Amino acid sequence: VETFAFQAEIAQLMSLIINTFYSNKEIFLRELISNSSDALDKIRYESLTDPSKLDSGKELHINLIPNKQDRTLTIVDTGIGMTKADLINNLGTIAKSGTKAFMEALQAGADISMIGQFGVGFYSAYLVAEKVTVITKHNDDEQYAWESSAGGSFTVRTDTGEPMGRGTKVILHLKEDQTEYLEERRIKEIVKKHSQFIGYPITLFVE
Ligand SMILES: CN(C(=O)c1cc2c(C(=O)N3CCCCC3)[nH]nc2cc1O)c1ccc(N2CCOCC2)cc1
Repeated sequence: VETFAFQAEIAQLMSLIINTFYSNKEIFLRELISNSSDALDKIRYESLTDPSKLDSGKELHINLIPNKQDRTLTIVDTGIGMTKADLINNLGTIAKSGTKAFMEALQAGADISMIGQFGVGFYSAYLVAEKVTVITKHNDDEQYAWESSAGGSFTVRTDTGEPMGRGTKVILHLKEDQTEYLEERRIKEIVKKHSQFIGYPITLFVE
C-alpha cells in the first residue's frame, strides 16, 4: 500500500466540498456517470483504429449497484480504465488547474453544481461519501485500487480482488445521513433528471 499526499489545491477543494453547507448533494451521481461515459467514449473511439483494445470486453455499459448492508453505492463502467500513472500523477496534475479555477468561480458567485465545467466533478463524491474506493483496469496495466477518506491523502495498491476485465468501479462508502442514495426510487429519479441522454445502458441493480 502506497500513501500519497493530494496536491494542495485538491486537498483544499475536498475540504470545501465536505465543509460547505450545500443541500443539492444529488449532483454527485451525474458527475460520476459523466466520467464513466467519457471513459466509455474513449475506449469506443480508440477501438476504431485498434479493434484488439476490445479483447478485454466488447460491452460498453454502466451498472449502478446500491448495497444497504455495506452502505455503499457502486458505479461500474467498462470504459478504457486507468493506468497506475493516471491514478498517481496524470489526473491530479491536470485537476490542479480545474480545481483553482473552480474555487475562484465559487468566490465569484458560482454554485457547487457547476463543478463539472472545471473537469473536477469527481470530488463531488465527497458530498455523500466518507470514503471513496476506485478499482480500475486499463489494457496496458494491472488492476489497481485507489482509496481516499480525504484528510489530504490517498492510497494506491495493486488489486488482488476479482479481475474486472477493463474499466472502472467507483465504490462510495456513504455518510450515515446519505442513505437515500441507496433507494431505488431515489436513484431512478436522479438518473432521469440528470443522466437521461447518456449514450450507454445504465442498469440499476435491485437488492
Ligand atoms: C479513464 N477514466 C476512468 O476510467 C474513470 C475515472 C473516473 C473518476 C475520476 O474522475 N477519478 C477516479 C480515480 C481518482 C482520479 C479521479 N470518477 N469516475 C470515473 C469513471 C471512470 O471510468 C476517466 C474518465 C473521466 C475522466 N475525467 C472526466 C472529467 O474531465 C477530466 C477527466 C478521467 C479519467
